[PDB]
Amino acid sequence: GKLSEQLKHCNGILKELLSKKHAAYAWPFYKPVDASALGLHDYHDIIKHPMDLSTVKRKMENRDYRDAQEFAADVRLMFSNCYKYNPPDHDVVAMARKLQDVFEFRYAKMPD
Ligand SMILES: CCNC(=O)c1cc(-c2cn(C)nn2)nc([C@@H](C)c2ccccc2)c1
Repeated sequence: GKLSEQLKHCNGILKELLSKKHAAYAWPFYKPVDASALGLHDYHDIIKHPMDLSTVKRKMENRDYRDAQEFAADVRLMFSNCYKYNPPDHDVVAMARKLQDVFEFRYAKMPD
């Protein structure tokens, strides 16, 4: 039941990250980065493993994640992609930092 319990905590975090409470800074992470639409023609040369909250949601719904660690690896991959691609002074990086702070502090309260 630990794995079930821990994955329910993960699902709770995911719902929070997608909630109106965090929408002001979470919105760039809702859907896959559309590189063409944003004119980011080097995005897929720099980012080899794209990740976003809609993909995390699909994987949770599909029971793709077997444990909390696998879930956290995708959420952190999403933030890492943002920190790798973008100049550190871009607004999206500040938004990533703020959403990661929400993630890390609640992920840390994982039930044992
Ligand atoms: C190298 C310069 N970067 C961009 O032009 C850029 C990158 C991203 C982005 C999204 N993710 C998940 N990673 N990167 N998003 C925007 C847009 C949507 C935007 C504009 C204003 C504030 C917040 C985001 C612009």
